[PDB]
Amino acid sequence: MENFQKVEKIGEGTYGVVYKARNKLTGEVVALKKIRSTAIREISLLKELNHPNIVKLLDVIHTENKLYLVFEFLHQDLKKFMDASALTGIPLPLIKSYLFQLLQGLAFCHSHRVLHRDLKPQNLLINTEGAIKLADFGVVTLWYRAPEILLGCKYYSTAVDIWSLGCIFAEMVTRRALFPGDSEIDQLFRIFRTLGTPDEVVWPGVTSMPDYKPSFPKWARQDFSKVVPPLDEDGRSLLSQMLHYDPNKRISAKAALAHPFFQDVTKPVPHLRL
Ligand SMILES: O=C(NC1CCNCC1)c1n[nH]cc1NC(=O)c1c(F)cccc1F
Repeated sequence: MENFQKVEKIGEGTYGVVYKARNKLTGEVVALKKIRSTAIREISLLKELNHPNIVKLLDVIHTENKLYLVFEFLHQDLKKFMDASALTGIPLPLIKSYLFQLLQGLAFCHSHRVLHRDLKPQNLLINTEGAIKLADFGVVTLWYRAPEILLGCKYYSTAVDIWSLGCIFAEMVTRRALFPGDSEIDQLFRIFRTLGTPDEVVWPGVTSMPDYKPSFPKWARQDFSKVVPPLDEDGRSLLSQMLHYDPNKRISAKAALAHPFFQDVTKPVPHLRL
């Protein structure tokens, strides 16, 4: 650890604190995450999970009851970029590029049986080159939580990452969070109010979930044309498939990459003021 000079705190978190730091020897600038035997083994599995859309884990330093994760440094995250593009909105071809890249990242993880589990704009990092990458592989924000997690499914699938990414896609488009819940039930009920209270028709097995209550109010569903205007039909079609209640019907990352929405995908560069 002494092998690094701290430059500035870049953020806190549930797990640990994140610093911008400099390798005292190499000069390399990195993000250094400080963590307050099976965790060590799953961490070391992460070191092999290399992809251009996954923040590169450079090193894992286990010392004196402290754990340091050394990551490649990126200058900006999607949360701040959204905030900064608020007045004008992220241009659609850039939204589409970011979505496509994240779908590639997810198709990679998922094929290796790795789930992210906690996707959110704050953990999506961006560079000047137009690249976007997944970070922080798993108050706590519930806004991107899939409904099967909220309903108490213990053994949820890669589908939960697709739900979170749908939520982020919608938010880039509208410049407002899709389901800004401030408690588990508020999060659940905000989802129901927009997508309709789920039942056995749309999600077989739903009424048998651990936290499902027959007393849930019964809201009718709303049309996507109301949800994410002025996203085109291809985009609204893809979003509706990323937000299917049933995790088994929800589109996979790999099938999403084939959706017609991406027929004209390109890689624009964002304008970033560092
Ligand atoms: O936070 C990072 N960069 C910020 C720099 C300041 N401008 C904003 C971007 C970062 N660069 N490389 C990895 C990073 N962060 C993480 O891996 C990370 C995270 F994104 C969220 C939680 C924990 C964590 F370790």
